Amino acid sequence: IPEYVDWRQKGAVTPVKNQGSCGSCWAFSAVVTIEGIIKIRTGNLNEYSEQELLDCDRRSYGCNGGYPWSALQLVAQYGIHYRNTYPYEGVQRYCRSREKGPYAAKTDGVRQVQPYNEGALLYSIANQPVSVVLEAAGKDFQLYRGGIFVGPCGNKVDHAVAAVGYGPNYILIKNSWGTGWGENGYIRIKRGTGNSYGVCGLYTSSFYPVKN
Ligand SMILES: *[C@@H](C(=O)O)[C@H](O)C(=O)N[C@@H](CC(C)C)C(=O)NCCC(C)C
Repeated sequence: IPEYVDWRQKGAVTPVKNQGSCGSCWAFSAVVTIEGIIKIRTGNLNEYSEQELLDCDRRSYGCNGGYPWSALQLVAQYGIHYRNTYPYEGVQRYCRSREKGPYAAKTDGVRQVQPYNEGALLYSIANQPVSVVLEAAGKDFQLYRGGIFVGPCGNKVDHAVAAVGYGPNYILIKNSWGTGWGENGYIRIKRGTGNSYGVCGLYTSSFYPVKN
């Protein structure tokens, strides 16, 4: 795999979003990976619906958190609408998939990256954007304004984000706290520090859609 991977350069990443005060990061994270894999496999870059996963993923808890795995599993089971057809409201509402017409995209499953393994994460990212979790509760992370982020931060993962690239000393993360945070909405987190958890537990739980 290359030394640098940036899915934004390859046209596989939609504008950065802001999840607002709703703990829908899991769905935002899941949606980045879906948009990515559809671009890679179809050539088309579309925005897909976070709101639809928020409303319809019944393993998750809407605005009270949830699981990027289960959201990815839903899109492999049912599919996902375009964001335009099922726009984000920042509140969980009743599930409207059926009422919005045929799904706009569908994947063929969900694979987990072997956890606590930097290489395996990097091999996934080299193939497509990946959903990852990390510890975001620290002020250093909340107050991040640029540069390769090295912490301080523990490994108590509580936030779902999407890894859309990497380089020799970092993994490139797309956050869902709007453009006004980090590096135009992104963070570069240090890698290759020998911590099996990864900086901010970045190697805790990583998933990605499968599309044939
Ligand atoms: C994340 C956010 O920053 O909006 C949101 O709070 C969330 O879904 N967090 C989850 C992280 C795991 C996927 C690692 C989470 O805590 N999920 C568990 C669901 C309940 C909160 C128990």
